[PDB]
Amino acid sequence: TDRVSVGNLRIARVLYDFVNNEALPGTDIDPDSFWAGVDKVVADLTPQNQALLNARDELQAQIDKWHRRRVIPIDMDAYRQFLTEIGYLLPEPDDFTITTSGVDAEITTTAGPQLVVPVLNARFALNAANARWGSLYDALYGTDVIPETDGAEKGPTYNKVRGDKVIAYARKFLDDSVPLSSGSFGDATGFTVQDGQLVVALPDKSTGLANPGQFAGYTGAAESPTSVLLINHGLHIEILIDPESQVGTTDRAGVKDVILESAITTIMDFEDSVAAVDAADKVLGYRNWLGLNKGDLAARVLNRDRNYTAPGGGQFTLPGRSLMFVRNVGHLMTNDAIVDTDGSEVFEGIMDALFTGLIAIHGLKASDGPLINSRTGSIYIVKPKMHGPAEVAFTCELFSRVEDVLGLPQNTMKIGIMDEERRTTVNLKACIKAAADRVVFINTGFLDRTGDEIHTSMEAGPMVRKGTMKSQPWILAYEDHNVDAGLAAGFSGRAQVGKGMWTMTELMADMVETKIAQPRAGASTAWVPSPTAATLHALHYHQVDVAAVQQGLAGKRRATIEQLLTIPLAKELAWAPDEIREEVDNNCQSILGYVVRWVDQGVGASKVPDIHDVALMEDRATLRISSQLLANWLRHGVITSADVRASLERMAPLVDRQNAGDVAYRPMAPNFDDSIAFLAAQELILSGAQQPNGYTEPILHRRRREFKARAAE
Ligand SMILES: O=C(/C=N/O)Nc1ccccc1Br
Ligand SMILES: [Mg+2]
Ligand SMILES: [Mg+2]
Ligand SMILES: [Mg+2]
Repeated sequence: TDRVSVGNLRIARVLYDFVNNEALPGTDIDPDSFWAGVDKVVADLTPQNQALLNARDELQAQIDKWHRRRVIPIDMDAYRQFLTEIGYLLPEPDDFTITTSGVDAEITTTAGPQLVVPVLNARFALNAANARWGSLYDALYGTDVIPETDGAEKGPTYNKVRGDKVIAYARKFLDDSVPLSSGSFGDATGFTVQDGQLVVALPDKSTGLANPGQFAGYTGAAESPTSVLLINHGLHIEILIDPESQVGTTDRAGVKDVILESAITTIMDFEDSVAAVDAADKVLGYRNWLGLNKGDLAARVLNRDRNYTAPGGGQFTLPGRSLMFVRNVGHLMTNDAIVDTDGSEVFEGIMDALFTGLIAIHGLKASDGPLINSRTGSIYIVKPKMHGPAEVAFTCELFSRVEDVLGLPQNTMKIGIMDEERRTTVNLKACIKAAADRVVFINTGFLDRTGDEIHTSMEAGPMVRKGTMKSQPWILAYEDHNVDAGLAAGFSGRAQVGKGMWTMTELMADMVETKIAQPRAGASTAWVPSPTAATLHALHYHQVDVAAVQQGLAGKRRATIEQLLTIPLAKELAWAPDEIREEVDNNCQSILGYVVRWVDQGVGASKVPDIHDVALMEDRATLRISSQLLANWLRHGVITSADVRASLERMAPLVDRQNAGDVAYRPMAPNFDDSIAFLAAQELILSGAQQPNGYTEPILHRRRREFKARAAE
C-alpha cells in the first residue's frame, strides 16, 4: 500500500514524509536512528500500555458488581475497604517535595491565565500564542463586562458613552492594582518619569505610586512617554499614551489603552478540542505545532518580544509570546497513522510523545530571531485522562524512552498532570510522586472528572442532573484536595496549581464576577478559551495575591477521602416529569450540537449554542458527561428509550436551525438515519454504558472515519 516499513511498523506515507522533510531537519537527529527508536519504543511499551487499559476494565467490573449485589445509603467504611482490597485506593506515600528543575518562570512563579486552543486551527493557535499581551479596552468594549444598557450599546461605529465606561472601569482597575500616593488615576492629566520615578500629574498637584517599586518601565521620552509600564503580583500592566488616537483624544491624560499581560502560558491541544482520526489529521496538527515552535507559522504571524526603557534609563525586554505546552492524547486510543504487520493500530499516546517531542526541539533553538519557546530547555507536555499512579509512572517512562531516542537530557519532557479521573483524584499524592522530577502542573479537568464520576458509579443508581454536578460535595472536595496535594508537595514556587475552563464565551460579566473564586482558592492558574477571556481573567490575578493565598493554605487538609468518594446519586423523587424532559432535551441538544460539527466537519471545539441559546465553548468532555448521564438515567429507569428517541428528534431541527449561516452544514432532520452525525449521537447514548470509562473517542472516531469515507466517493 502507501505505507513505509520500519521494523514491525507500517507508517502512513504522509506522516513519514512530514517527519523526514519537515520535523527532523535542524534537530541534528539521525533520521534512521529516530525511526528505529519509534519502532523500538512502540514494541517495548505497547504491552504495558495494554495491561494498564485492561486493569481499568477489571477495576470497573468489580465495582459494577459491588453495587449490583447491594440493596442498602452507602456504607462508606465498607466501600473504602473494598476499593482498597481491589487496588483502586492505594496507600498514601510519605510527605515529599517535588524536584522538578529547568522550568521557566511563567510556570514556577507567575500566577495568571492559561489559554487552551485546538492545534488543528492555525488561526486560533497563532492568536493564542500572541495572547501574552492583550488590550483591556477591546476586551471591555467588546464584551458584556460593560453592560449593553440603553445608551451604551455597541453599534456599527464607536459609541462614546460606552467608551467612557470602558475608560472608567480601567481607571478603577489601576487604582485597585497600582495605587497612587494620593488621588486617583481617574483624574490624571499626564505621566512623566523623573529621577527614575513615575510622576503622575493631577489637576492640583502631582503624585508618585504608593509603591514606587510597581513602576517597571516606559517607552518614548521620559518627559513625554508613549507608554508607562507597571507591575503587580508579577504581572505587567502597560498604559499606552496617545492623544491623537480615537480614544486617546477623548481621554483626560491622552491615554489610548491599557494593555494587560494575559495568557502567560498556552496549551496547544491535540486531544479533546480537536477531531483527528487518521494520519492526515495528525499531520495537519503536527505541522501547526512545528510552525509554532520554529516561529514560522503563518495564517498572520507570531509576535516578537517587547522593548522597554527601565526606570533608571537602561534597556530591557519582555516576552511577546505565551509560553507553550502541548497536550498529547491519553493512554486509550490507537490511530491508524501507524499499523503493525498484523494491521493493528499503534497507540496514539506513544506516537504523540515521539512526534510532539521531536517537533518541540525546534522551540528550544533559534527561529529562522531568538528561540521561540523554553529558554530553560524544557518541553512541556500535558497528559490527560490518566487513572492512578502506575499510569503516571508509565507516562514518565514513556517520556524517558523518547528522551533517549531524541538525544535529550533526562527529564527534559515535563508533565502537566490532568486530575480528571477519579482513580487519580483519590490517589493524587502518589500520582504527583510518580512524576516528582517531571511535574510542572496539576489541573482539575472538572468536565472529564464528572464523566468518570458518572461512569464509575453507573450501577449505583440515578445521578443528579448535569447542571447540579458542579455544586456536588464530591467535586468541591476534589477541587480543594487538588490544591492541598499540590501545596503539600511543594508546588508553591515550583509548579502550577491549575483549575478548569470557563466555557460561557459571551458571559464575560459573569466570568469576571465569579471566576475570581479560582485564584482565591489558591490556584496559580486557570483555563480560558480565548485571548479576550485571558485578558479579563488576568484582572482576577491583580485583585488576588495567589502567592499569599497559597502560603496561607499550607498544611491544611480541607477534604477527606469520604467526601471525595461521595457519589452524586439523586435523592428519592428528585424531579417532576417536566424537569426530567428538560434535562433529557438539554443533554440531547448538547450531544447533537457538538457531534454534528465533530462528525461532519472535523471540528472539535467551537462556539456552540446550548438549548437556551447560550454560547458554550466546550471540548469533547461535555459529550462524555451528557452521554453518560443519559445512559445512567436509561439504565435506572428514569427515562425510556422512546423518551431518548423523541428528544433527539425534537432537538435535531433546532440544532439544524442553530447552524444556519454555516456554509458546509448539512441538516440532520428530517432524514435522521441518513445522518452519520445523528446516528453517532444515538450510538453515544445507547452504547454509553458499555464504553470503557465512558470514553466517547472509540465511537466518535469510527463515525468520523465513516463520514470521511462516504464523502470521498
Ligand atoms: O477545559 C478543558 C478540559 N480538558 O481536560 N478543555 C477545553 C479546551 C478548549 C476549549 C474548551 C474546553 Br472545556
Ligand atoms: Mg479533559
Ligand atoms: Mg438534580
Ligand atoms: Mg497585593
